[PDB]
Amino acid sequence: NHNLHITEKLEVLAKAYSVQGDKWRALGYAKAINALKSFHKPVTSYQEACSIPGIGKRMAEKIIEILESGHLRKLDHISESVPVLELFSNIWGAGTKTAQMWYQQGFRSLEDIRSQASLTTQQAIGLKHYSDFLERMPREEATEIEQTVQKAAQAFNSGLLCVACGSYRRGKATCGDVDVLITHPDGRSHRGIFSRLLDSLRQEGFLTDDLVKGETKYLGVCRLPGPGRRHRRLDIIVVPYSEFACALLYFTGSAHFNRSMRALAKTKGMSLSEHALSTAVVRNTHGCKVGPGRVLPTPTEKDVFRLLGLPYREPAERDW
DNA sequence: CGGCAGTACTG
DNA sequence: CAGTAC
DNA sequence: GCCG
Ligand SMILES: Cc1cn([C@H]2C[C@H](O)[C@@H](COP(=O)(O)OP(=O)(O)OP(=O)(O)O)O2)c(=O)[nH]c1=O
Ligand SMILES: [Ca+2]
Ligand code: NA
Ligand code: NA
Ligand code: NA
Ligand code: NA
Ligand code: NA
Repeated sequence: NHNLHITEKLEVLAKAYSVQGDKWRALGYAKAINALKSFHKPVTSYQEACSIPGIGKRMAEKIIEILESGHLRKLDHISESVPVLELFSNIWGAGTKTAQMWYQQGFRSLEDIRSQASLTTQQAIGLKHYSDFLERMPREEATEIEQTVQKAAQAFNSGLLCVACGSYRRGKATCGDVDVLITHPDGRSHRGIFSRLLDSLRQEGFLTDDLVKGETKYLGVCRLPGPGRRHRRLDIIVVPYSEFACALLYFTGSAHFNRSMRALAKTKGMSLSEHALSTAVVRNTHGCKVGPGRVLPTPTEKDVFRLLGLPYREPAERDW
């Protein structure tokens, strides 16, 4: 990217808006930052600024102020609460509303939180792993965590397929957590083995805490055995085989890629989720689904793209 | 003006 | 439900 | 914040 001196300043404002709960404004900044991250050359004109998709007059004004001043004045009037709100919302299970409430209650540090705040069960796990959950692991370690889950699941049924998704499948060198998708061509055997799997991984000491436990979705905390190991976030989802392609696509991301793809499906009277790509979806004037539509067969990720009129993108090309 | 992805846990 | 999360 |  040849616009670092601009995007670096925009990232600051976008994070401020995010921690402060202004999610749609933050969203607009994010997209503009990506667009600026993509454009081939340094932006030099307000007209060249408005020329990019995701950059309006408001954002070009800011970009222009940067090129002529080397500075964005609004960065000087970011509230003093923002660093504290960021600190608090980096606790897993605390978001903007909880951080803002803690702030209004007078809390300013994690010592304040530890000693005086009311914490949910999730937020107490998040706090005790605060530093660890802010770390990314090398992908080599994501592979060891995936193999640990896979070998535990395959002990129950050899026919279980286990695939690490998210940034791991997109080829990144580091991973924020591990996303393991499980299915079975059986169409049936995926049922039941999920709860038994978690008990097996608990019994050996691999799983150290549970955050979310659904019937096909688990979010938790694991740590490989031996010295020099940190606690790592682990997500596991178990899906029927008929949903594998859409679950793989969802679980692989990126998040912004999924949202773009789902928005595109909406323009075409379709709807894409981790369960299925559906056609003939009826919506009202507020974009809210009013009728379900029909599931389209998607045996492979390529079918989803094809049915959406798009060229296939391999995982590494799905960061946005 | 008004949507901005679609879904799933928690309590 | 609101909040938080993937 | 942007865009239809
Ligand atoms: C956070 C998030 C994730 N997802 C999907 C796509 C993500 O790849 C997948 C796993 O969630 P993450 O683990 O948060 O995604 P990631 O692995 O891509 O993160 P990073 O690039 O920083 O390493 O869940 C959504 O569809 N929407 C979201 O808001
Ligand atoms: Ca991940
Ligand atoms: Na534009
Ligand atoms: Na958080
Ligand atoms: Na006090
Ligand atoms: Na994850
Ligand atoms: Na809750």
